[PDB]
Amino acid sequence: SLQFEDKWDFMHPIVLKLLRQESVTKQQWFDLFSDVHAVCLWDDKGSSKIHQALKEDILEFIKQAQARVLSHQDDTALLKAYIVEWRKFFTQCDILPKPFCQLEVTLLGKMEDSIVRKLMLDTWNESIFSNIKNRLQDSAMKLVHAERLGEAFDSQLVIGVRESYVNLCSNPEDKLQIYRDNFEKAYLDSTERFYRTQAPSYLQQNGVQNYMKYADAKLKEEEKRALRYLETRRECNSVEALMECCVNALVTSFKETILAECQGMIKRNETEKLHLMFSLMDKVPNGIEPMLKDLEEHIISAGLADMVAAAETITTDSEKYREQLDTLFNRFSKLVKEAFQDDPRFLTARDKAYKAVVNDATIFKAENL
Repeated sequence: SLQFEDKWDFMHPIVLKLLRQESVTKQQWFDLFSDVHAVCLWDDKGSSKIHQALKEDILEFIKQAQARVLSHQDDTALLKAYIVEWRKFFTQCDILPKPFCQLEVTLLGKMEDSIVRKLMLDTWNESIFSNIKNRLQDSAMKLVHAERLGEAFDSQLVIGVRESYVNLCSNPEDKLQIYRDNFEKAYLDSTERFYRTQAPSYLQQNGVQNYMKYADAKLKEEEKRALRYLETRRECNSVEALMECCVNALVTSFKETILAECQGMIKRNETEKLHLMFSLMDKVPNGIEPMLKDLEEHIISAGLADMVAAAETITTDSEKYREQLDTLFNRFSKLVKEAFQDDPRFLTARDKAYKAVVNDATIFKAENL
């Protein structure tokens, strides 16, 4: 007695437990593999009957899951109920198709290549996700906005929506299409809208120095948030696109306001502030160039000032001048080391400026009387 009618009543309860994430013994699990194989082998209608009854079991569970989720009128409660269901269901999408491996090999067309897994995700999408996706996305974005303003929440509420967009896409050629066009797009737009409002206001209330600390902190905050909420598994450029958006809203949008303080900072030997400027400005295309120009100009001006003060006594004590210049080079070489970490670009600018100091001092002509 190895026909579908003889075995299904023993198989059905295990399928139910696997869909509901209920306790299954190792005996029940391996016997299900054995029963699928026995029915597909011995019953001429075995493969057909197992596929249809399993399809009915999948469809019935999703109809029950739909009732629980769709019973919540409140968007917040709808999101909470969707995530509770999704977390369990999505996990089971990697489990339920496993005993049905023997069934799949008997079907035409045959984890991502699984007929059963595809059926699970397609039915979930058709009955649950597709009808409420825009509401789930809007609620996810509102939670990220609330988190930015200081309100903590269960991260799974946002993660679950992202996972749904990534996994419930119909395009074979572009599995990340609905994720990019909808979730990633809404995340990037809301991020851009948040900082376009916050950043100029913070800058005006707190000044450039405090703004730099704010931008650096926000960039670190957003990077951590994006690594948690956005798609990272599929090795896509999602976090890099989010960072590009943040760098543009926080640094690039106020690049000239920031750069205008470089000269004053070099003059006052504000190494920690200059180091913060270099870290922020190096994220922007050619953001370092005006800092290099400010450094070069300040070295040359300092050199010129020394020669102007030394020229009158040069024939009697030129050794004092060469010592003052040696002191000048030691002072600026230190600045390049502390503020700019001896970066090859800042070293190039430092050498060019030192060469210019020596050339200008050589050609310098004292005022004739």
